[PDB]
Amino acid sequence: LLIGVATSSLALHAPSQIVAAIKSRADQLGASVVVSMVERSGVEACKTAVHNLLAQRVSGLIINYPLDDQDAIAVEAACTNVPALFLDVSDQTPINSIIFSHEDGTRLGVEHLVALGHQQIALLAGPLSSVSARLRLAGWHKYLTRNQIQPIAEREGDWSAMSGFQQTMQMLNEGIVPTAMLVANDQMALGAMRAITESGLRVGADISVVGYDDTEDSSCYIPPLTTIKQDFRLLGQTSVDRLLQLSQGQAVKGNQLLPVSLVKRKTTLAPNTQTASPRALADSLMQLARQVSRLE
Amino acid sequence: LLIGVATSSLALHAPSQIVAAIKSRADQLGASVVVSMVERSGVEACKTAVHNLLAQRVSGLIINYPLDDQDAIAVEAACTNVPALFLDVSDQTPINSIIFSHEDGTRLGVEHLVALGHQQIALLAGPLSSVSARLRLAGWHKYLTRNQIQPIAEREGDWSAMSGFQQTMQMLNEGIVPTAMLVANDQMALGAMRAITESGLRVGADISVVGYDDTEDSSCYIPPLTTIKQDFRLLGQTSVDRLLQLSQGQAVKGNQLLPVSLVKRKTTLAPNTQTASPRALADSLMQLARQVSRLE
Amino acid sequence: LLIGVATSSLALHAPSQIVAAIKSRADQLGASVVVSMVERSGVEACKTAVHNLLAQRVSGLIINYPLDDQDAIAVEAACTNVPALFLDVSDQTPINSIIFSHEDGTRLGVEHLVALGHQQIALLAGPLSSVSARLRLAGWHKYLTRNQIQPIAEREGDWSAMSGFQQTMQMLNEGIVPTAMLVANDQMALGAMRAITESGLRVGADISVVGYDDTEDSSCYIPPLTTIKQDFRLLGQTSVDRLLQLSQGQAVKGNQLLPVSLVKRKTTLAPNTQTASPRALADSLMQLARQVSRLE
Amino acid sequence: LLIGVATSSLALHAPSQIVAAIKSRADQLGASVVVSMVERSGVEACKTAVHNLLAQRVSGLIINYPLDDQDAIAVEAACTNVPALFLDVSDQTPINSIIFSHEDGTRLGVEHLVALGHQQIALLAGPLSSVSARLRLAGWHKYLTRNQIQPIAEREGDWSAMSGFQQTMQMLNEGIVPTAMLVANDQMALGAMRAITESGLRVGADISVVGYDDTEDSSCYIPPLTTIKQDFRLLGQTSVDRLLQLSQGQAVKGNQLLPVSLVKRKTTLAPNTQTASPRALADSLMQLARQVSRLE
Repeated sequence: LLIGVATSSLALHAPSQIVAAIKSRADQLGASVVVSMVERSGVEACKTAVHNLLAQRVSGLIINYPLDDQDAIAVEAACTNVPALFLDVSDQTPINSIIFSHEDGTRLGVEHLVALGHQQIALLAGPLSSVSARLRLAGWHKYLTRNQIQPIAEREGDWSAMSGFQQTMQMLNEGIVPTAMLVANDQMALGAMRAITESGLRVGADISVVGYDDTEDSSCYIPPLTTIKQDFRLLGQTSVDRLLQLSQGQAVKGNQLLPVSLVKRKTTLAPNTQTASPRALADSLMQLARQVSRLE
Repeated sequence: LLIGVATSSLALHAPSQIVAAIKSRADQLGASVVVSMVERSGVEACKTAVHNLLAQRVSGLIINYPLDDQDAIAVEAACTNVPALFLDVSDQTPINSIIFSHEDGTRLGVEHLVALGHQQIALLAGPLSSVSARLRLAGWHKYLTRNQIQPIAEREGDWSAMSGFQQTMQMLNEGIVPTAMLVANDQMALGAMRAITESGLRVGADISVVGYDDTEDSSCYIPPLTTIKQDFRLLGQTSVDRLLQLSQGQAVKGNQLLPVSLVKRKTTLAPNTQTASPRALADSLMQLARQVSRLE
Repeated sequence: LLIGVATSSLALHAPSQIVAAIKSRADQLGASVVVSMVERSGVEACKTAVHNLLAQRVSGLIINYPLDDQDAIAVEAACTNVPALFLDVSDQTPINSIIFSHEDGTRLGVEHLVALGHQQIALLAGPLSSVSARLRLAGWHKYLTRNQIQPIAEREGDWSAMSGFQQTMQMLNEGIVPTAMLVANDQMALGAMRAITESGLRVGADISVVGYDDTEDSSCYIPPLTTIKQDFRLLGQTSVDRLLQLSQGQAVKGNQLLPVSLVKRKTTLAPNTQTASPRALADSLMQLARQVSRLE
Repeated sequence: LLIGVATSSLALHAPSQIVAAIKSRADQLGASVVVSMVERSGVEACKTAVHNLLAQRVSGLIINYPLDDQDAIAVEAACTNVPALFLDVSDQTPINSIIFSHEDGTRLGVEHLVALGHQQIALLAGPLSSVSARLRLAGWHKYLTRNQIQPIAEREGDWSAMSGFQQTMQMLNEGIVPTAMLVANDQMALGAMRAITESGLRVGADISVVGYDDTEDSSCYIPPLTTIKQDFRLLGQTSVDRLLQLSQGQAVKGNQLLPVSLVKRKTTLAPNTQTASPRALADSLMQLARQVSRLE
């Protein structure tokens, strides 16, 4: 029948790619997706959509929206019969979740830099208002502090490439210069790198970066991103499918975790490979001088 | 009070930003929004999404998906009375379509590079199976031949960054070196930029790149992107606004054309052949100075 | 005797200085001041401060707190029975208040920049949750639109020096380089100045700045800041006296505007930036180049 | 419940930041703060302030004011039945005190100037009526003389910037030119910086300056200041936290010494030409760049 989705209200790549995916599995099964957008931020925001969908004679809610444990439980209580699958909650909460692995995404990342030798790492998290955002953060710690490393810089962006740009800009001007950054999403990485680059730094060779999501543009960032990929095509499938087993089968309740993996691209290198430029920056000042004279 | 939206399934940036704008205005004017995603298969798929929208008892429709005139005429028909505003057809198409000036954006893109002094212009458009991606291509022509120049090479991506990277690497790896490329959208320009930088070509100073759209991430594209900005918020207000009025008859029929703008950033410079410029030489220095800060 | 003061518990200097002057004038009169502090919320945070206060059996109340018109009416009523004088509200309110003229402050700042020939002016607003900041920006405008000028920058800070830095820096990175900025307080002005300076620009010559408070430090900011002086001492004496007479039966009640002025210092100059930049730029780059390499 | 505070009615940066950090913690605990202000006077103004807080019927007392020998002891004596916790006396004080390490603070500052290679050190001490001002100067000396160094000159300011400025201008027009100055507070270090800059000297490269406190603004002073950070956020919490213990019943007595650090920023460097300075040079290339930029 009709599967309803509650999602962003902001055009973020990860939430969009998962919708595109849900809508994609629905086709191969002859099912109809009817999407509802959740008013910017909140609890009573998801509720209105869950009312809106249950209303549109749907048969299964895929809550593609961030809710802290109490809220999630407070929203599945709203979807009455219409079974629900929470795609963004904690894998500890009492609903039918289907979360991506944060113990591993964080471990795989925290682990890559370290084996490369990095000990001066910085953390760039998404709004801590977001559960997944938070969990991603706790993981960062758990593992850095379990590999004997306490982060030199810990910031909070809002998923945007520009808050990723801004945040690294401010961090490097506060004086903190990590050899590696652990970023909570792929767009703040576009930004952290625009930040890193326009400082004289070389992403990888000077300041490394590992994103999270491996969203579509990522392979094409102008130093392609080493990321923690979260297969949204597989997520969309796995979910449409478990959703149907809630109503049209036996709700084998609990939470399922999808795997995650490190996509080694071109933004991570061992620290202090170092080129800082001695008579070299002089060399350059000198080359622009003659151009500067050629000017006037 | 229920805008029904037929939107693409493709997870491209521009259309999701438009959806966020249409829904923001939903929230503001008291109305509701229900989305039905069109798989990329013409009106056949579009009109079915129209049926499902029309089945949830939507007040009116916003069909935001590329309809080929004659397809547009048909999607419309299947919106049985219910008012339909078209966000992606031809202004030259006899239906109710609000459309960004395909004539302005292509003039500004061309006019920008001619004034900088480029004569060797390469064109990279989206999939010719799109009126916007045909109306854009025709547009680069009117003004290239007008300002007396024919495109040295022209390719076709699919709106994604990978297609930009590849087409440009092909043109580039085929012997063709343009000084400025006029790219259809912003995601694809992300990739032009990468094919440019991986061939030892500095985007901007060697091969300038002009995008189109100005999708939220564009300003953090490392060399921030110069682009034809198309305001998607304005689409969110004019469409929702007009949809509600439309829905209540009021003879404001046919196409309405919207403003465009050149958001100039760091990807367009005077060609490989000038000097550098007081503009390009000031930037060169400040990154050198910034390195001199850390240097010693 | 006892005059209870309800104040901002965030340590911004301007309000510290008013509480200080109330302590100063209550001392002259043989009176005691008791400061209750307000959490960062709205009216219920100021209201409870009134109850914390009222309870101490105070005879008058001075609300040194940004109330949003209607909320001033609410606190005015919570702390009734006892005479209440509001110091950070709008002159439009049906309460006893003592505000500093915003029309002047905003004109004086907008006019000194104009007589000097500034055309590209930027605006640094305080958090618009503040009725004061909210009012400073309106005039920046009223006098700028009445002088043929439109701001080419409109940013908001939270009053700290660091938010002043981030916003001036963000704007210069966005590409906007105004000849003068009209800042809303001296702290953001310090940061704006620290921003302009680390960009290679000159406070005064390349970018003038006009703060707004004439806080104690302003005299010693690197380029001694030219500000709109708000005399918190005259404010502390008049507010105390007016409360002690309201304490009695002496009305003369409603809204009362204290004057304000423009303290010329060093940050203001004309945009007569000597455009000289002779072929001397090259030779001078040259020396800096040798200079750079000498220590490496 | 209620904690009364006897603070300085002079509006200084740090004392205002503690009173805030006291409010913050008092908040988290369900404690209600009432502030009384102390006009500078011996044990006198403080005894009457104590009385006002006793009249207000408070649970405990936090005395945040510069109390001398038997001043602290008399003010304690008048604090009948309410426990008094002092924030500004000495160690060698038989009262419940809690202040930052002056042995550590002055040691780190000094030995930071001695590791960079200076020997010509200046002192801009605070007003000698403050116990900590005189403790801070004791420490400048103790460690100055243990590193075989002896200050070339020393000054007394009154904690404001205008005084640092004058005390610093005075010594500079007296022939005494130090390679570094150790200053009692950042507000005082601000004017010393104005003083140095105006005498044609480059703060940091000519006269390194080390403040003490790290009040909010410092991170944004022109050359951002190197300071002995004193965390008022902990003084505020430990004070309120301990204050209630002493009256809860867990009699936790005597003085407690909170740790301190040095925040290295941009006002300290080594003194020299075979230094030629990296930030000095860098500030110059961006000034040059911002001069080439306007070459059109």
